[PDB]
Amino acid sequence: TADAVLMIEANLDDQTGEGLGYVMNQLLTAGAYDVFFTPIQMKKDRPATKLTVLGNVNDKDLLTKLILQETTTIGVRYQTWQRTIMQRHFLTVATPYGDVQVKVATYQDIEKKMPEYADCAQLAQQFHIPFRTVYQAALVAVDQ
Amino acid sequence: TADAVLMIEANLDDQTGEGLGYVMNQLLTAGAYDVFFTPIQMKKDRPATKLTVLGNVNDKDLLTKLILQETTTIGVRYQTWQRTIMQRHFLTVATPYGDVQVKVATYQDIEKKMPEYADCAQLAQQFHIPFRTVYQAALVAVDQ
Amino acid sequence: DAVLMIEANLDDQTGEGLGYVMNQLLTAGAYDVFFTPIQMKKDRPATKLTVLGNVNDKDLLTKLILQETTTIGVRYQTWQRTIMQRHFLTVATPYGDVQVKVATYQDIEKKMPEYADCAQLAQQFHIPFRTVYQAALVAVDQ
Amino acid sequence: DAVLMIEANLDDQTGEGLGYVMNQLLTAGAYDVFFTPIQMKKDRPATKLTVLGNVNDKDLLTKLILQETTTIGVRYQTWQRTIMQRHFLTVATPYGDVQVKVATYQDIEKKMPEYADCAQLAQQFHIPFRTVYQAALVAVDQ
Amino acid sequence: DAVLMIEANLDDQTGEGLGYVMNQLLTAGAYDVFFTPIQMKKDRPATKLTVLGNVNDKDLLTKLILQETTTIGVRYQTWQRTIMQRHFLTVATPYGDVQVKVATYQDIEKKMPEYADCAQLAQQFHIPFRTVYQAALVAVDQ
Amino acid sequence: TADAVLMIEANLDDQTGEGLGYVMNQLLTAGAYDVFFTPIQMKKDRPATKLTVLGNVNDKDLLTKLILQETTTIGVRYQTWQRTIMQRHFLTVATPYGDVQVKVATYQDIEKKMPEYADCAQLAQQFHIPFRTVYQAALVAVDQ
Ligand SMILES: Nc1ccn([C@@H]2O[C@H](COP(=O)(O)OP(=O)(O)OP(=O)(O)O)[C@@H](O)[C@H]2O)c(=O)n1
Ligand SMILES: Nc1ccn([C@@H]2O[C@H](COP(=O)(O)OP(=O)(O)OP(=O)(O)O)[C@@H](O)[C@H]2O)c(=O)n1
Ligand SMILES: Nc1ccn([C@@H]2O[C@H](COP(=O)(O)OP(=O)(O)OP(=O)(O)O)[C@@H](O)[C@H]2O)c(=O)n1
Ligand SMILES: Nc1ccn([C@@H]2O[C@H](COP(=O)(O)OP(=O)(O)OP(=O)(O)O)[C@@H](O)[C@H]2O)c(=O)n1
Ligand SMILES: Nc1ccn([C@@H]2O[C@H](COP(=O)(O)OP(=O)(O)OP(=O)(O)O)[C@@H](O)[C@H]2O)c(=O)n1
Ligand SMILES: Nc1ccn([C@@H]2O[C@H](COP(=O)(O)OP(=O)(O)OP(=O)(O)O)[C@@H](O)[C@H]2O)c(=O)n1
Ligand SMILES: [Cl-]
Ligand SMILES: [Cl-]
Ligand SMILES: [Cl-]
Ligand SMILES: [Cl-]
Ligand SMILES: [Cl-]
Ligand SMILES: [Cl-]
Ligand SMILES: [Cl-]
Ligand SMILES: [Mn+2]
Ligand SMILES: [Mn+2]
Ligand SMILES: [Mn+2]
Ligand SMILES: [Mn+2]
Ligand SMILES: [Mn+2]
Ligand SMILES: [Mn+2]
Ligand SMILES: [Mn+2]
Ligand SMILES: [Mn+2]
Ligand SMILES: [Mn+2]
Ligand SMILES: [Mn+2]
Ligand SMILES: [Mn+2]
Ligand SMILES: [Mn+2]
Ligand SMILES: [Mn+2]
Ligand SMILES: [Mn+2]
Ligand SMILES: [Mn+2]
Ligand SMILES: [Mn+2]
Ligand SMILES: [Mn+2]
Ligand SMILES: [Mn+2]
Repeated sequence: TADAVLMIEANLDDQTGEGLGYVMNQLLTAGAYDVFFTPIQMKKDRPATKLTVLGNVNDKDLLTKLILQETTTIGVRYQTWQRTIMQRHFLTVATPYGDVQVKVATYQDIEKKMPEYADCAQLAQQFHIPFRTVYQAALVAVDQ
Repeated sequence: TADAVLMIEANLDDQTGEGLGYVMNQLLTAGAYDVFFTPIQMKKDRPATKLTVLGNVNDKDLLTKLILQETTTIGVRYQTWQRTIMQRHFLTVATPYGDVQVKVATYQDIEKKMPEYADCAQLAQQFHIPFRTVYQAALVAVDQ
Repeated sequence: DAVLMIEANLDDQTGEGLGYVMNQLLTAGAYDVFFTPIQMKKDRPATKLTVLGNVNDKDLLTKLILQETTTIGVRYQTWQRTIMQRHFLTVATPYGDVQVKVATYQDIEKKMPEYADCAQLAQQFHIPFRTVYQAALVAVDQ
Repeated sequence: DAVLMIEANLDDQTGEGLGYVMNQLLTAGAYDVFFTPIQMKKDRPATKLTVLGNVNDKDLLTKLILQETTTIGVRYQTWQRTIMQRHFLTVATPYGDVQVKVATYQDIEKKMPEYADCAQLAQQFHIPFRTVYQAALVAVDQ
Repeated sequence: DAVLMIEANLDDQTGEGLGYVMNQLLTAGAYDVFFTPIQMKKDRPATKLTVLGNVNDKDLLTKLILQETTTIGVRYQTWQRTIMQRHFLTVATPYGDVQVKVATYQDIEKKMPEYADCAQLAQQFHIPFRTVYQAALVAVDQ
Repeated sequence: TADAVLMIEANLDDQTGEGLGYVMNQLLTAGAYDVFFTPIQMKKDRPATKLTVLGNVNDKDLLTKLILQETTTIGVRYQTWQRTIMQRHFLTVATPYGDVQVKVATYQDIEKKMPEYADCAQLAQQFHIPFRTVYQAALVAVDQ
C-alpha cells in the first residue's frame, strides 16, 4: 500500500522536440514508472521543456545515466517521494465487442475499475467504432 | 514565520476536464491551502494534467483519500516542503467606492498590502466599473 | 453557423483580473472564453485570451475586453463551422434523473451526460462525480 | 499551396481518447495534428485540438473529429502558405546512410537530418540520437 | 488597422535557437512575437511561433522565419482589428518622471504606467518594481 | 560530481507578466543557478504562473527575501534536491567564422560538447548568417 518513488528532473532549452520524443521512449523501455514533459519558460526568452521521470528508488543510477547520455543536460536533480497506492488486479470483462481487461483498484473502501486502453483501442480500430463508444461499453459491462 | 507544507501530486491522462474542475472545488472546500493544475505531456501522445495540492502536513490522509475517491488515479505521491511565510493581518480601507479589505503582510522590513479580490470585484460589478479601476483605487487609498 | 473569434495577448494584467473578465464575458453571452499560456518578449509569461461568439456580438464583446483588460487593441475574424444535430434525453438513475446530450452526425450518435446534473446529484448524494456519470451511461444503455 | 485548419476545444474527453484521435487523424492523411493546453470555464483544464490538412479533405477530417471526440461542432478556415523548395540528400556515415532534407528559399539553404533515419540507426548501433544526427552533419560538410 | 499573423510549428529546433529568432524578428519590426507550447506527433513537445506584424512586411517576416527556423513553410492570414485611441502622460513621482499610457475607448479610460520607466527607476533607486508602479498610479490620481 | 541544490517555488495569480520578467532577471543577477516559469491554472478561473528558482542550499535567505520583496507572494516553499552533475571544462574551437567556446562535459564514460550560445549568436549577427548555421559549424568543428 505504502512505498516510495524517485523523481528525477532536468530542464532542456538546448534540445529538439524530436530528441525529446526519442528519450521519452528510451526511458519507458528502461522501466520508468512514468515519464512526462512540462512546458516551461527559461532565461533569454527560450521556450523549454522540463523532463520528469518517476521510477524505483534503486534505479537512480540507471535513469540518471540514461538521461545524461541521451539528453543535452549537464546535471540532473532527483528526490524521493512517499506514495499511497491502491491495490490493483485485473478482471476479464465481456463486452458487446469482445473481452476487455479492466484494472480493479481498491483502497480501504474506495474502489474504481478502469478499462485497459489498448484493449479498447484495438477493438475500436478493428470494428470501426469510436474509441469512446467501446470504452463506455466496457464501463457499462463493468457495472455488471 | 516558519512552518512546513505537504505537497501531493497526481498525473491524470484518463480523466475529463469536467471531472477535474469538480475535484478542484471539492479539494478547496476540504481545506487545502491551494490547488492547481499543470498541463503536462504523457506517453502515447496523451495531453494530460498534473494535479498539485498544498495543505497541512497532518491532512495527508484526508487529501489523499479525497483524491483517490474523486479522481481516476491509482496512486498519489506526496512530500513535505519547508516554508517561509510573512506575517499577515487585515486593514479596512475606505475607497471612492466603499470599504475594501486589504491584507497587510510583513516579513522583517519587507511589507506589502494586497486588496481583497472579492471586495473589489463585488464593487466593480455593483457600480459597473472595471475591476482594475477599483483595485487601483484601493491601491491608491492604501498608500494613505 | 459562423462564429466570431476575438484574441488579445496580455502580459500586463494579473490572473485575478483575468478570472474576472472571463466571467463578465460569459454573462455577456459569449459562446466560449478560454486562456492559452504564451511566452512574450522580455521574458514575460503571458496569457492569450480567446473569445468565441455570435458575429453580431462583435461590438459588445470588443467593448468588454477593451474596458476590462489592459490590451490596447483586439484582433478578430470569422470562422465557418460544422455543427452536429443535438437533442437531449432524460434518464432515470438511482440518484435521480440526469439529462444526456445526444449528438448525431450522419451515422454518428454519441452521448455526453450533462455536467450540471451529475455534479449536482454527486454533491447531493455524497458520491463521486464519476459514479453518477457512469450510472447515466448504464441508464442510457436501456 | 493553401492549408485547412480545423479547431475544437475539449474539456469533456480523457487524454487517452485524445491520443487515439491524433493517430486516427494522421492515418487519415492530415498534414499535422497538435494539442494546445487551454483553460476553460468552471476551472476546467482543457485541450484545444488543431488539425492541418488539404482543403479538399475538409469533410473527412471533420467527420473523424465529430465521430471520435466529444465536440458538438468544429470551426475551420483556410490559411495561405509560403513553402520552401525541398529536396533530399543521402549521406554516408559510420552507421549507414542517412537521408537529409535540404530546404532552400531564395539564397537560403538549410539541412535537417531525417528523424526516422537517425533514430533507427541510433537504436541499431546503440548510440545516442544526437551522435547519429551530428555524424550526418559532418557527412554533409563534405 | 489590420494585422498579419504568421504561424509555424517547430518540433526540430532548440529553445536557444528560438530565443534568437524572437529577437531577430522584433528588431525587424514585427509588432509582436510569442511562443505557444504545443504537443505534436511521436511524443514531441513542441513550440508554435506566432508573429504579428504589418501586412506589408509579409515577405520580410516570412524570409526571416524560413532562414532562422527549421520550418519548411509558414501559414499566414490577416485579422481585422479594433484599436483604442492612445496618448501618454508624464507624472512626477519621488523617483522621477514616469510616462503613463492612457488608452480611451468610447467612455473607457485606463492607465498603464510604462514598463521601461518603472523598471529603470526601480533599479536606479533600489526599490521593488511594484513600488514605482504604484507611485505612478498615485501621481496619476492627482 | 555529487552535490545538492535548493529549489524554491511560489504561485502567482496576482502579479503581471511585466513584473515577472523583471524578477526573473533580478534573480539571475543574484546568482541563481536557474529560474523558470511554469504556466499553471489556479482557483476562480485564474491563469497563473509558478516561479521556480534553483540555487545554492546556503542561498535560502537571499533568494527567499528577494522573492518576497519583488513578487506579490505571501510565502515561499523550498526544499533540497540531490544532484548528479557532469564534470565540465571549456575548449576554444576554431570554426569557419571565428573561435567559439565549447563546454566539454564528462561523466564516467559519457561525454558531450556544447557550443556556447552567446558566441554563436554574436557571430551569426555579425556575419548575417543563421544562428543554426553557425551552431552546426561549431558542432562539426568540435568533431575535430
Ligand atoms: N507513475 C506511475 C504510473 C504507473 N504506475 C504503475 O505502472 C502501471 C502502468 O500504468 P499504466 O498507465 O496503466 O501503464 P500502461 O498499461 O502500460 O499504459 P496505459 O496508460 O495505456 O494503460 C500501472 O499499473 C501503475 O500501477 C506506477 O507505479 N507509477
Ligand atoms: N499556498 C497557499 C496559499 C494560501 N495560503 C494562505 O491561505 C489564504 C488563502 O489565500 P488567498 O489566495 O488570499 O485565498 P482567498 O482569500 O480565499 O482567495 P483570493 O485569492 O481571491 O484572495 C492566504 O491568506 C494565505 O495566507 C497558504 O497558506 N498557502
Ligand atoms: N464553442 C462553442 C461553445 C458553446 N456554444 C453554444 O453554447 C452552449 C453552451 O455551451 P456549453 O459549454 O455546453 O455550456 P453549458 O452546458 O452551460 O456548460 P457545461 O459544459 O457544464 O455543460 C452550447 O450548447 C452551444 O450551443 C457554441 O455554439 N460554440
Ligand atoms: N504543417 C504541415 C506539416 C506537414 N506537411 C507535409 O507533410 C509531410 C510530412 O511532414 P513531417 O512532419 O516531416 O512527416 P514525417 O517526415 O513523417 O515526420 P518526421 O518529423 O519524423 O520527419 C511534409 O513533408 C509536408 O509535405 C505540410 O504540408 N504541412
Ligand atoms: N499586437 C501588437 C503589439 C504591438 N503593437 C504596436 O507596437 C507598439 C509596441 O508595443 P509594446 O508591446 O507596448 O512595445 P514596448 O512599449 O516597447 O514594450 P513594453 O511592453 O515594455 O512597454 C505598440 O505601441 C503598438 O503600437 C501593435 O500594433 N500590435
Ligand atoms: N540549473 C542549473 C543550470 C546551470 N548550472 C550551471 O551554471 C552554468 C550556467 O548554465 P548555462 O545554461 O550554460 O548558463 P549561461 O552560459 O549563462 O547561459 P547559456 O544557456 O546561454 O549558455 C552551467 O555551466 C551549469 O553548469 C547549474 O549548476 N544549475
Ligand atoms: Cl538541476
Ligand atoms: Cl506517482
Ligand atoms: Cl493584435
Ligand atoms: Cl491559436
Ligand atoms: Cl467553435
Ligand atoms: Cl502550415
Ligand atoms: Cl506555498
Ligand atoms: Mn544553457
Ligand atoms: Mn473470453
Ligand atoms: Mn494500463
Ligand atoms: Mn495509464
Ligand atoms: Mn466603514
Ligand atoms: Mn484573499
Ligand atoms: Mn507591452
Ligand atoms: Mn451543457
Ligand atoms: Mn448533504
Ligand atoms: Mn460544455
Ligand atoms: Mn520527414
Ligand atoms: Mn541491438
Ligand atoms: Mn517533421
Ligand atoms: Mn510601451
Ligand atoms: Mn545603484
Ligand atoms: Mn490569492
Ligand atoms: Mn584564436
Ligand atoms: Mn553557457
